[PDB]
Amino acid sequence: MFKAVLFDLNGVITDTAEYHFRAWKALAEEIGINGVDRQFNEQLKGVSREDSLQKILDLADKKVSAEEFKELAKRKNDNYVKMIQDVSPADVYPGILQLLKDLRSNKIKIALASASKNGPFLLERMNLTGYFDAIADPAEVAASKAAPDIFIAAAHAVGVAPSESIGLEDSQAGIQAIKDSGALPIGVGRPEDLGDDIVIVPDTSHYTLEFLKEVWLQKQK
Ligand SMILES: O=P(O)(O)OC[C@H]1O[C@](O)(COP(=O)(O)O)[C@@H](O)[C@@H]1O
Ligand SMILES: [Mg+2]
Ligand SMILES: [Mg+2]
Ligand SMILES: [Mg+2]
Repeated sequence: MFKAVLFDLNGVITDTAEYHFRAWKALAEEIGINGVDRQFNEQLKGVSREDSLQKILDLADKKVSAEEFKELAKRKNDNYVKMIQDVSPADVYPGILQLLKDLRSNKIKIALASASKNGPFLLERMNLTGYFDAIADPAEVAASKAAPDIFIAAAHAVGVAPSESIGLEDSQAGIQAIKDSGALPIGVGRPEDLGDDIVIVPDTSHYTLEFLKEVWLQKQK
């Protein structure tokens, strides 16, 4: 039996992609960069804050100092944070609160393995903090594309190996990260996106304890 579930945040617990998009678009427009549209935001799925900014600058072949780069990232984050101030418990994705309750009821550890430094704030806004035995801090581990480090950190923060854990993710890069950690991925979304040889559910209403248990047993030799 798995000992922990490692939760992604965006696309699993809730999704703030619309606010990330609007904050990036506002930053781009402020510096005279056109072309940050909704489809462009698709290109940022599984992409870090810094790598996202770099893609936007690349749109306009815009060159900046390392220091200016840091300031631009901070600017976007400030705007993003303003926008997520209105997140509430009503923004919790379907099935997620019940899953957290069922995991807690069965003494299965719950860890956050979000790439976002805004994870703790978002859990507080959703009244979910106390369900989480640990929050892995993305500032303290690798943020490169598909890096397993956040999932490894999340498992370790609740006293388990990734091999004893399930990881939930909405992005191709995050699924890859989970695989590389040694945890068992269960993706939410479309296979065309998430990849092959994993269990994929179409929406979070399918993330039930019963289903996670069935999948675990299917994937054990
Ligand atoms: O891994 P999650 O919870 O889906 O969060 C993904 C988000 O994390 C980031 O990589 C970093 O988020 P922050 O800018 O809030 O620190 C975003 O670019 C991305 O949209
Ligand atoms: Mg996500
Ligand atoms: Mg993630
Ligand atoms: Mg269904």
